[PDB]
Amino acid sequence: VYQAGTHEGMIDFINMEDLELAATQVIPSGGYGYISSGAGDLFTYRENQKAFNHQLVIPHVLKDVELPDTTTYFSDETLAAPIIMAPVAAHGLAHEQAEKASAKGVSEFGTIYTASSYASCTLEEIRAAGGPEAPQWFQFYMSKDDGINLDILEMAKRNGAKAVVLTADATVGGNRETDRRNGFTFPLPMPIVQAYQSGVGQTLDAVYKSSKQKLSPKDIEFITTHSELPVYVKGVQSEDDVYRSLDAGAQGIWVSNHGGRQLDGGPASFDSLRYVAEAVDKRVPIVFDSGVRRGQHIFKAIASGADLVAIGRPAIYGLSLGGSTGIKQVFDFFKTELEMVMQLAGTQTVEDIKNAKLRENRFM
Amino acid sequence: VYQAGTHEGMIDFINMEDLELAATQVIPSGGYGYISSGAGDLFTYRENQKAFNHQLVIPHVLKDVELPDTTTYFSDETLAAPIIMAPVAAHGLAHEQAEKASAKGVSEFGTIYTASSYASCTLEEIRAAGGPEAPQWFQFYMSKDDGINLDILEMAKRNGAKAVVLTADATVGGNRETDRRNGFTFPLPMPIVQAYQSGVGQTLDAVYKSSKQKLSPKDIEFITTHSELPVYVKGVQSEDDVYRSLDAGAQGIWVSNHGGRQLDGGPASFDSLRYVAEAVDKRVPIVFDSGVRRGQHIFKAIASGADLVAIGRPAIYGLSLGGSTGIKQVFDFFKTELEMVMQLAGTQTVEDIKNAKLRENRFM
Amino acid sequence: VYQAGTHEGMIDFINMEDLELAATQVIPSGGYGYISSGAGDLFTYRENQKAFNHQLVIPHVLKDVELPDTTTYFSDETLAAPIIMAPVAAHGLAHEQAEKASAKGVSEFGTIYTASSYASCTLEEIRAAGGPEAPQWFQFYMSKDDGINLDILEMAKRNGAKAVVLTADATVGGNRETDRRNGFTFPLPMPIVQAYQSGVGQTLDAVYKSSKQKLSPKDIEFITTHSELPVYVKGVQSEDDVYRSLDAGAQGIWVSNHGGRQLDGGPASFDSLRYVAEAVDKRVPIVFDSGVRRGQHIFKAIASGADLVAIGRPAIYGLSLGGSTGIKQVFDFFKTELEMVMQLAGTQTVEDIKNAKLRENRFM
Amino acid sequence: VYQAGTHEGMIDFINMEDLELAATQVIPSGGYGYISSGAGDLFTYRENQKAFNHQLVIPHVLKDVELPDTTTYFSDETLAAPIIMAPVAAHGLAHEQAEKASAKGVSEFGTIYTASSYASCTLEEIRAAGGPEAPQWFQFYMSKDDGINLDILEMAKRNGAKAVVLTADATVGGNRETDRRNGFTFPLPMPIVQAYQSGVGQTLDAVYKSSKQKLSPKDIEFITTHSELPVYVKGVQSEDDVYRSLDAGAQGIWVSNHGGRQLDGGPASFDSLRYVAEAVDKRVPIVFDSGVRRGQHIFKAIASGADLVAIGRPAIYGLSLGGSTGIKQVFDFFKTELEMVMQLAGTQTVEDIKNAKLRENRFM
Ligand SMILES: Cc1cc2c(cc1C)N(C[C@H](O)[C@H](O)[C@H](O)COP(=O)(O)O)c1[nH]c(=O)[nH]c(=O)c1N2
Ligand SMILES: Cc1cc2c(cc1C)N(C[C@H](O)[C@H](O)[C@H](O)COP(=O)(O)O)c1[nH]c(=O)[nH]c(=O)c1N2
Ligand SMILES: Cc1cc2c(cc1C)N(C[C@H](O)[C@H](O)[C@H](O)COP(=O)(O)O)c1[nH]c(=O)[nH]c(=O)c1N2
Ligand SMILES: Cc1cc2c(cc1C)N(C[C@H](O)[C@H](O)[C@H](O)COP(=O)(O)O)c1[nH]c(=O)[nH]c(=O)c1N2
Repeated sequence: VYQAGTHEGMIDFINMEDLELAATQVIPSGGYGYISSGAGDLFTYRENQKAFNHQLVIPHVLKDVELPDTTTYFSDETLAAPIIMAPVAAHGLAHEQAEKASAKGVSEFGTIYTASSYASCTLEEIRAAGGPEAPQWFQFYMSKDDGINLDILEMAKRNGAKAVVLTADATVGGNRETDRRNGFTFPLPMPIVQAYQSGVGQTLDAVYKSSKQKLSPKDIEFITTHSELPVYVKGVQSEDDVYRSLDAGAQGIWVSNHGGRQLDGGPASFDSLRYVAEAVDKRVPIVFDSGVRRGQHIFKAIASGADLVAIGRPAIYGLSLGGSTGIKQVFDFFKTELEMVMQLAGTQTVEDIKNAKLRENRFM
Repeated sequence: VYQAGTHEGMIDFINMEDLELAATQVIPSGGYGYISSGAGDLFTYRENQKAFNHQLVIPHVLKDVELPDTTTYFSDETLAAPIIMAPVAAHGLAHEQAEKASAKGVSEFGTIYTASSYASCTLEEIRAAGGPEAPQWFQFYMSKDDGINLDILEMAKRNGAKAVVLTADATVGGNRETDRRNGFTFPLPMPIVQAYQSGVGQTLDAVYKSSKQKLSPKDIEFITTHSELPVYVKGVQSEDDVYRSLDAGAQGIWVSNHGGRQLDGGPASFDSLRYVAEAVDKRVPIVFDSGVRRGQHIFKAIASGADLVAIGRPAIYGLSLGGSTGIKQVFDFFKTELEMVMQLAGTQTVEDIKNAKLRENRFM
Repeated sequence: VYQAGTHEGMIDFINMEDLELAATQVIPSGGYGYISSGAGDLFTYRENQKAFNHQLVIPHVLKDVELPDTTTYFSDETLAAPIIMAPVAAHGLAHEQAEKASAKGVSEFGTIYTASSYASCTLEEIRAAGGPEAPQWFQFYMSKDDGINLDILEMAKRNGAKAVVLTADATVGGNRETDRRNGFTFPLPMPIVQAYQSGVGQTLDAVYKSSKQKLSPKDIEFITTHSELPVYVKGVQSEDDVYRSLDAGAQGIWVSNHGGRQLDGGPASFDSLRYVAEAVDKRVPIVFDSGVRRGQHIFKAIASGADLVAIGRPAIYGLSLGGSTGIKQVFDFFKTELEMVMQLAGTQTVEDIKNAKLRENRFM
Repeated sequence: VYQAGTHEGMIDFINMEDLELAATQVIPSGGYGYISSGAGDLFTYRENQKAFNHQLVIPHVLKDVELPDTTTYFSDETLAAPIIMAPVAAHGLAHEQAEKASAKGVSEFGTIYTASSYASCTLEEIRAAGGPEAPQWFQFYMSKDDGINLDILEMAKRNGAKAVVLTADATVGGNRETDRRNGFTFPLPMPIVQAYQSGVGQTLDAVYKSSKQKLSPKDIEFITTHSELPVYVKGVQSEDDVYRSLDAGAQGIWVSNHGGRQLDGGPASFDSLRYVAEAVDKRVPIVFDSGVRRGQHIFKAIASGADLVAIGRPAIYGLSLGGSTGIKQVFDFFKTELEMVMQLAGTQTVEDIKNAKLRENRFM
């Protein structure tokens, strides 16, 4: 039987590196491999974290700043910080309480929770665990069947999703050789997608191949027609992808390379953010992820055109060790680091971060 | 007595790195040294594989792609994938069945087999092993004697060669210090070139020095006059070399640095491909090799102007461990990776790969 | 009880690297951690020392130079070399005689001593130890209370400070994870700031947070109004910061990133010096620090627009091992290396260093 | 008593790296330290060998080349190859037969021998050992005394020196910390400079400081007036140094950084060669050294504007292990590698090397 973390309470860590190492003591080796590794030779995965020092934050002086405020007004939401939970499959790999513990902790921190289509809990359980006022978005892995897609969108609406995130960069799985070496299969059901995917004993290759490969702009139009929720396209890393998305009626862009898990030999997401921000030209909101481990990474992404930054692996490691308490402590780590960076950079508010000018590193 | 691999059947590997390591268990150390190493301080050899991340593949989204097709129409041939067997000497160093096993396996995969002038089998055996419908090209190490050169061209014609590949970048051998340390000599005859080279007990320095050093455009004209087969010049890495080749009547260009085995301190072949593709301007087909270990490398070469990509060492390691079955499994590894890359890049067909735009890596 | 170094006399070292290692034998581990480490992942701290080879010194020939003279005329001062003591807190962490030993040694070398607001001695003791003719500057960590700030400025005047250095890049402490791992607290009082900070048993986070966070140009105007001493702004790394400082009446600019102790992910100070020197355009003097370990680093900073170069950690390591004798030996190491560099570069005097042209390193 | 190598005969090596290691078995540790190491943190010393791959040699094809000829016509000399012996002090540190063995071996190879002012033999012994037809140049470390300088120039003339090489980049010694750690002193006299320097028991700092520091263009004019031999200025790495040298009547330029032994933090000599070749514009001959370990390095230097390439440490390691036979084997190693590079690059003669175009490495 697969046994994940069970602790609910405060965890001891300094940074996200010793947290990642500590989680190896509570997550079974196959599950830890699935969470921790990446595609191919890991060039793109390693570049994600390195890329934040391609651009340098200037520690300005005499900026008349104290008690910097991370409070973020986004649509009709008031977030504690411009930091949100990325959609991550199967939280039962990390903690017995799974998405109930992660939705509760992210609700208590006070920010957006993005639910995965491949969750180990129902969306009804995720909504119940966060509470009725918790801001929640729905990440969509589409079926090949449009009847099933209508049913999943009506289900997202019933559960008060405020946006639909169409993940478009995992039409098939990457060459994840750690999962191959481990013979990884999912241990739990995937109730949200149960009409097309059973989860238990399935390879990640089989799971992604059960979803829709032939995604196109018509899929954005389908979601608009049948849900009337704003659509974010996730995995956007070029101008061409921005224009395809906006022309089809997308109301948000989510810059990502899937945490280096997909196409090895592609760019770091932070480098792609420059190209995407120029193409979007503030027409719609931008979410950014992949490689974020420090407050300075969040600051640099927002200065470079992101409106929100999403957290993946670090949140899952905190969940494994401390449940709702532990995942909230990870969000608090990022908020506390962002407050330090804001004071030393000279930015009183999140809007001031957007107006900061980074220096390109000519000696990387 | 020199004893190579003898197994015929399925081999267990994840990627080309663990395959290269596994082959050390079946190839005698001197033969393994000859296959695996490179010239001088190994700068050029190491740069070949690194250079593929000088250019970054964009994982596009909403591209309306599924079941990408690697089928390649080349002249009157239908290939399984745009992936061919490079000319590699003396397959008897790797497997007892030598070029019979490699020609059979490449025929069964369904692509072009390039026979080496320094083969351990006759071209008659290579044609018989592939079958009459197998696409085969003849790689020519020319004699100093034009009578011998006429005889070798008539022999290539009798065996249904569809092209002659004039290898022009090995007029002498490189400074291969692993072969020097090992006291390497060839253990088998070289029947195709037996009129000028006996093979058995000969150093690689002596073998290359027995062939023609003073290659010139007149040699292309000689091959056209006496065979009426299309001539590819192999080792082309600059505009000057393209113009010298085309002005002399070459009908193909093969971009290579001989797998880093020749002039240490020269460029990586993938970097040279940009210069050669601009000079050729689609006037003749381009074959590309040197350093290819992943589907993403094949995709990037084709996006950068290659029509076909040739495989060297990885195919020989598969041959050593599994014979015809093992070499076909290596071609299947590259085809399966290329299908994954095509889906995630958004390319339905091989012609779509040619139209993909890579992003230059400013932070290598 | 905290026990620091006690030796007064000559120390044995080759360079600043073996000196840093030797100091681990006499400084208690918590104090050594506080002195030696830096913020976050240590990118900025490591880049400081690497950055000196971003620009290359040309060893000119036939320059008609011998017995190069480091004598520096600065205001009405005559310095032995263009090399000064940086403000560093709590010298009692390094040596029992603390700032008495460091002020005496720097006075005997014959250069400017910058006293820290967080000193373990009174400014009266620092003035008494240096003697009445010793050039001393006062580094100011301001109170939130303007009455306390007036008292501290009157105290600096009574002790013959010739400049006030407003440190503006430590409004809060950086994420110094070595100090967190060690549970570091200060062992000694901070008498200069005793009206707002007690020092003993306090975290570095608490100490910086007791000083003023909301520094602005109004603070420069306050210091001018109440002391009539020239004001240097310390931590300046951009054109915007130069203009804010000069517009508010600053009479000096001190280029620094606080030895990599503050905002990780920011630039190396030597790289920032180019931007600051262009903005200042010789309107006021420039002091430079962060990463200086060799005479060639001092030469390059002066050629790039610095008038004076400040020494931090290396001086503290020398103090720990040899007291006044040991700190003077560190200044002598830098002067002797600078004389070697001046001879080989072809610069007779310090003004000749300013006119030297470095070559940018295109292959870093 | 200092005991150096004594063997006269053939030595076993593959490349200059295993030769450098083998010499540790026959050269006493202090002498080996003096020969092998460099200044400061060894940035410049390490960059010298790395810098050859800043520019890439194109292996051209169909160039109509065989049996490439390294024969070099230089003034009225006929050299075996465009490869000469650099001036290196005190060959008695390496072999008992000292400069007698090195002059004989370089004469038998058939190239220019540059005698050091700090030789362990007289120039009469060096001339006698090479024979009357051996091309020999005299490297001059000048006295502060012009009477002594006239005597040394008349001595060079009597011994048939064909050029005077004024070494201008060692007016003082670099910070050679291996020699400091070892307490190195010279074990033998320096007869050529005996009027001002005794050699025995002297530090390298004392030896360089006994020679002239205040070198200027007047020193070139002095040498022309009193010897009527062509003057080469050694250590030239910039346009300013070329113009100072030529304006003062220099008839040759020797590009060098003294093998990384002098000013750490300066450029690699191969990178400086581009700047110097553009300034010289073929007005006088150029000699190049520092970091040469491969035939490809010699080829690249000549393609980049050198007329001759000088060898230092590798020749001394060969001398230590095999005397005259061993030093000739090192010159033969470089000639044999240069012949391989010429064949693969497509250059029939040394003048053809000068016309080769390298590709700048954009991904170093
Ligand atoms: C274990 C695991 C599982 C998933 C993911 C990631 C990881 C680590 N990601 C990608 C995710 O949304 C995000 O892009 C990355 O996690 C960001 O990189 P970092 O983990 O922060 O480095 C992902 N994305 C998505 O849209 N749906 C999913 O179900 C999952 N599943
Ligand atoms: C053992 C071995 C032997 C040979 C070669 C290579 C190797 C590894 N190569 C070069 C070959 O065609 C090709 O250019 C490289 O193998 C490509 O680099 P990779 O091996 O794929 O990295 C080669 N080329 C050629 O034209 N004729 C030959 O006989 C040989 N022999
Ligand atoms: C232990 C310690 C303590 C302090 C400092 C540094 C160090 C190492 N620094 C920063 C200092 O003035 C200077 O900018 C750096 O020391 C320069 O970098 P290097 O130490 O030379 O590499 C510092 N700066 C300041 O203005 N007031 C202070 O009290 C201190 N305290
Ligand atoms: C042991 C030793 C001793 C000397 C030198 C070098 C070495 C290694 N060099 C510098 C020499 O001429 C040359 O510039 C370098 O040796 C070139 O670098 P490589 O040794 O080839 O890497 C040197 N140069 C010079 O003009 N007169 C000298 O007496 C000496 N002495």
